[PDB]
Amino acid sequence: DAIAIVGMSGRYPGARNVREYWDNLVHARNAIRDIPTSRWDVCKSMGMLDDIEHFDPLFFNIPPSEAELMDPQHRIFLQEGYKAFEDAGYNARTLNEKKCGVYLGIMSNEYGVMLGNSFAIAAARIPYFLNLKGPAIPIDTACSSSLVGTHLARQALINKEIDMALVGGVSLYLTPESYGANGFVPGEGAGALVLKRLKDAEADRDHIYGIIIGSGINQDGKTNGITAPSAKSQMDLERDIYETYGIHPESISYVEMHGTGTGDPIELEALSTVFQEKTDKKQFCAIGSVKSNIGHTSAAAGVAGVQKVLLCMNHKTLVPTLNFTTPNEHFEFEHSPLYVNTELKPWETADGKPRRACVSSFGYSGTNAHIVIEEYQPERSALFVLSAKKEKQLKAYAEAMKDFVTSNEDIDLEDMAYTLQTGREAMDYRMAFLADSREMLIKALDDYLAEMPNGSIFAAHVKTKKSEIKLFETDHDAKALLQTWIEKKRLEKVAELWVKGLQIDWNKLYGEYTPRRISLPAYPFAEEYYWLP
Amino acid sequence: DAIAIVGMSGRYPGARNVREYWDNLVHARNAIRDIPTSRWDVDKYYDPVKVYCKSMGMLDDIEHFDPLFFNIPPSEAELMDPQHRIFLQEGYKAFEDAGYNARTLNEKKCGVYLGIMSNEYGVMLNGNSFAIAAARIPYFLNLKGPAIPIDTACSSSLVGTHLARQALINKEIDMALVGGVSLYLTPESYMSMAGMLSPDGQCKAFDNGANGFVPGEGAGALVLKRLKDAEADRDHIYGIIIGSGINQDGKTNGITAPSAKSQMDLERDIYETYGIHPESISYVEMHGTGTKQGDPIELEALSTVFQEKTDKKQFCAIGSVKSNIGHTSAAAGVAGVQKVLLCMNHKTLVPTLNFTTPNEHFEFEHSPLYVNTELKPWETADGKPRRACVSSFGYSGTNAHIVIEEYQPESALFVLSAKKEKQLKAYAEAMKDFVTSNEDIDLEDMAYTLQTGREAMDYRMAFLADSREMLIKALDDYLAEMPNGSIFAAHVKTKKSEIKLFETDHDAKALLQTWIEKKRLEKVAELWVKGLQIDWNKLYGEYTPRRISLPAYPFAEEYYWLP
Repeated sequence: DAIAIVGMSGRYPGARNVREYWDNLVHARNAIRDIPTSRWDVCKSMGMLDDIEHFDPLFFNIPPSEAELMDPQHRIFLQEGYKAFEDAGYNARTLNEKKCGVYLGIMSNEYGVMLGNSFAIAAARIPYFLNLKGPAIPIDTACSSSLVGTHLARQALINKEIDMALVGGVSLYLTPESYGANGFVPGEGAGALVLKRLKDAEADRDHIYGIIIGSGINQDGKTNGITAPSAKSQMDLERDIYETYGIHPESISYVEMHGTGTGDPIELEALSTVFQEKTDKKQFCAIGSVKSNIGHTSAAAGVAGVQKVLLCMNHKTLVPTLNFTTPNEHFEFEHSPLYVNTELKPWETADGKPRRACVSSFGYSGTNAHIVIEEYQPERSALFVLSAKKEKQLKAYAEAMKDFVTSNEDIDLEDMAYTLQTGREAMDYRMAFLADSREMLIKALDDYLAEMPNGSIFAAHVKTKKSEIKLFETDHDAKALLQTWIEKKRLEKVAELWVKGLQIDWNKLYGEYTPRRISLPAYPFAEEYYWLP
Repeated sequence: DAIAIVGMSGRYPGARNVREYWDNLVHARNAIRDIPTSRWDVDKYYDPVKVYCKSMGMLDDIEHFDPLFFNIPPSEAELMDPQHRIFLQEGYKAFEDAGYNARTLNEKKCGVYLGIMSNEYGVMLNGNSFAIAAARIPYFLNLKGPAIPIDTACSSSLVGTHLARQALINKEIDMALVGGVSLYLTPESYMSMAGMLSPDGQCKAFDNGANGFVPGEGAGALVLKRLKDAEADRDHIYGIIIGSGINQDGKTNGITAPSAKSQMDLERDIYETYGIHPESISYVEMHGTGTKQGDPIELEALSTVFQEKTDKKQFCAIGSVKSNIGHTSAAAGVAGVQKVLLCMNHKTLVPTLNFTTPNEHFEFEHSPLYVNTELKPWETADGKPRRACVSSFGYSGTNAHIVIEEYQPESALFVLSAKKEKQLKAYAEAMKDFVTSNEDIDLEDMAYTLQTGREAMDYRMAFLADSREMLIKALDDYLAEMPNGSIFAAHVKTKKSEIKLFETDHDAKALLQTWIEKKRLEKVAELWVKGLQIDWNKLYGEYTPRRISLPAYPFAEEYYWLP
C-alpha cells in the first residue's frame, strides 16, 4: 500500500546537506554561479557542487589509490547514500544482510572517458560496502532517472521482493564538451531516500518524512523529434495514477513541476487539464520548481524535488519558486486549478486533512515519471555518545551536533541521545557525556571542542583501553554490576566504560518509556582530495 | 568591585617569558642550579657548618638591556641597577601583552606599584633609588598615576597589588601596572643564611624535610583595570581579583618569625569582607618557602580558617612555585599570581615539587587541604568559575593575601615593526615560534592585535595569510630572505617621498580610504610598510576582532655592566 520515506540525504548547489537546502529554499536563494576556470575556461553558468574531488576512501575500505580511479559521481553518491541510512537511524550492523534494493539514477560517464566506472558498479558500491542483498540497479532514463527508480523500488516493496530501498540520483558536469523561459541551466547534485513499507516503518518505530501513495511511469512515444514532449502522455500518466490509486485532484495542493524553463506550457496545460476533468475549483494548487533555485540537476532532479516537497510538508510551509515575473503567454492561469507560488507562506490545509503534493520528472528520451506524496500524521540526565574512525572526524562530528542543537531549540534530548546510542555505529574514537538540558548539552560540546576540562565529558581511543575493559566482558558479577549500573541510573559509569570500548545494551537503559529515533547530522567524512592520476 | 588582569609579563629562572614558565610548570621542571663562577665563586664563600648554600634560581643575561629603545644613552645604562633595567623591559611588555602602546597610554592615569627590596648594584658602584625604579615607566610612557616602590620584603609585589586594587576601586587611577623584581648579585646579600637558607638548595614546601629556602631571581608585571572598563574596552582578561588584604604579624618571637594568629585574621577578614566561602576555593598558591617552622604555621592557619566554615575534606589543592624557581623575593607575589592565572586559563593544575613526606607538624588527612603533585585537569562543579588564593608573607611581618576568580566571557593583514631591522627579524622569529606552538590561534584576532595593539615603528614588514600554514611560510620566507610576492618590507625613513602623495592629495586619500573600505589588503600593506598611517578601524564593519596575547617586543640584547 503506502510507502514511508524514513531517511534522506542531499547535496545540491549551495547546500552541503538537506538542512542548508531547506534554509536556502525558505530564503529564496539562487545557487547558480558563473563557471570558474578551475572547472574549465569558458551559457557560462552552472548550479555547481563544491569540492567534487573530496572523498573518504578509508571509511569505505577503499585504497586511496583506487579513489583517483573512481568517478566522483560514484564517490559522492556512496557518501550521500550512506548518510541517508544514518539519517534514518540505521547502521552497518543493522543493515547487514538486509534485503535492501538500491536504485540509482545516473546518466553520464565523463570521468571514465577522461581517464570500475560502469553504471552497474556505481549502483553496487553501497550494497558491497554494507552487505545488502536487494538488487542493485542503475537507471538511466535521463532526467526522470531518480523518479523512475523511486517507482521501481515502490513496486518491489509492495510486492515484498525487498524490505527496504535506497533510491537516489547523481549528476556532475565535468567537461566543456557535455555542456521569459529560455532553456535550462545545468545543475549538479546527489540525493538519496530510504524507503520502507509503511506498516514496517511504524512497527520499527522509524521517523517518517512522508508517504508515497501513488506513482507511475510511461513513454512519450512518437513525438516531433525524440526530445519533444507529448501533452497526451503527460495527461495519461497523471490521470492513470490518480484513477488507479483513488486520488482526487482537489486533495492536491502542491505540484513540484519538471519545470525546466524551456515544454513549460505543455506541462502546465496537461496537469491543468487533468485536474479540471475532476474539479471546477480555481487556483487551489500551488506549483513550483526547485530548478529555479539550483538549476537542472539531471539524474538527481527527481530526488531533489521529492526532498523539497517533504521538507515543505515537515515545516508545513510553501516556499517561493524563482525567476517568475510574468506568466508564460501560452497558458492562462486565472481560470486554472493552478497558481505559481512566489511567497514564503504557511501551507494551509482544511479540516486536518493531510497535505498532498506531486512531483513530475520527464526525460529527454521520453520516459516520464510522476509520484504523489502525502504528509504523514503520527499518533533527568541523558547519555550522549559520539564516535568516528579518526579523531579529526570525531571533532567535526561534535561541531555538527553543536550547530544542530543550537539551530534547533525544540530538540527532544532523550530522542537525540537514543538515536546516538542505537542509530549510530560505535567506532574507534569515542566521546560521551551527560546533559539534562539543551544548555548543558551545548556547553558540553563546546567544552569538548575548546578542550576545557569538564567532569561530565569522557573520551578515549578504543584500541588503547582494551586491557582496562576486559574486567567487565567475561565475569558474571561484573556484568551484574554493569547491568545494575545500566539497570539503571549511574550514567557516568556507563559513559566511562562505553568510550573505552565496552559494549552496552542500550535497551536496558529504558523501562517502558522508550524514546524514538530522530533525524540527526550524519557522519562528517574526511575531506581528502582525489582526482585524475 | 572586581579588578581585571588584562596584561602580564614574566621572567623567571628557566623562563624568559610566561609561555616558557607555563611549559616548565606543566613538565614539573626545577630551575635551581649551582651558582657559576661568572656570578661569584662559591668555593671562596662555602662552609658546610661564609655561605652554606651553593644554589640559586637564576635569571639569564641579567646584564642585557636595550637603552636606545627607552631613549637612554648607552653610557647611562652601565650606571643603572639591572633591577631597574629588567623591570623597565618587563613592565613595558606587560602593556604590550594587554595590547596597549605608547600612543594609547599617553597621559593615562595609570599607577605603577613596584616591589623591590635590594640595592646591590648601587653599592657596587661606590639614579638608583627605589623612587626612581618605580618612576622609569611613567617617565617613559607619560603615565600620570602615582609611582610608588614597595619594600615589604617578600610580600612586596602582593602588597602593591592590594594598593593598586584599592586605588582603582576608589577611581583614583584608571589603570595600574603592578610588579616585582629581585636579583641576587653579591655573595654578601644572597648570603645572609640568619639561618634562612636550605643547605640542600631546595624549597621543600610542605615537606617534613623542609629546612629553608633557596634564593631566586625574577621580574614580573601585571596590568590591572576595573572589570567594567576592561569589558567596555574589549580587553582580553586573564582573571579577576575579587578580594585582597594586608596586615602585620606584630609582636612575634623575633622580628622575622611568623604569626599564626595574624595569618588567620588576614584570611578570615578577607573572606568575610568580600563574601568568599572557603568551599568555593580549589587552589591556594602558598607562601610556602620550605622553612621548618614557617610551613606548618601557614598550613595550620589556612586549614583552620577553612575548617571554621566547612567540614568538607581535601577539596583544596595547595602548591608553591618556589619549589620550581626558588624564592624570588620581591617578585614572589607576582610569580604566584601568574602561575594561578595560567592554571585557570588552561584549566589545569600542575605539580608542586620536592614533596615526599608531609610535614609531621600538620595532619592533612582531616584537612580541607591536600598537596597536589599531579599534572591534572582543574575540575569545577556546575557552572562555577574556578577560584584560587595567593599568599605572600615578608620577613618584616607585612602579610598579603589575594583571591582570584576565573573569568568567564559571554585573508588577514599581518603587520610587524621594530626600532631596528635586527629586532624586526627577532620579532618575526618570535611570532613564528608562537604560531608554530599555538595551532589554534585566531588569525583575525592576531592581525587585529598587530594592527591596533602595537606601535608602528620605523622598520616594517607586512603580508597576507588566510591560514596558519600560510602565515608560518610567509615568516619563514621573510627570515630566509626568499622571494615571496605577498611580503612587503621597508624602512620608513627611506620612503617619505613615495608616501607624501597619499598624505596631501584629496582624491589619493579618497582612494586610500576606498582601498581600506573596498577591502584590498595588498595595497594597504605596501603603503603601510612605507610609513603611511592606516585607519585600521575602517578595515572592519559589522564584525570587529578582539585583541589577544601575543609575544611582546624583542629587546636588543646588549651587554651593560659596571663602568
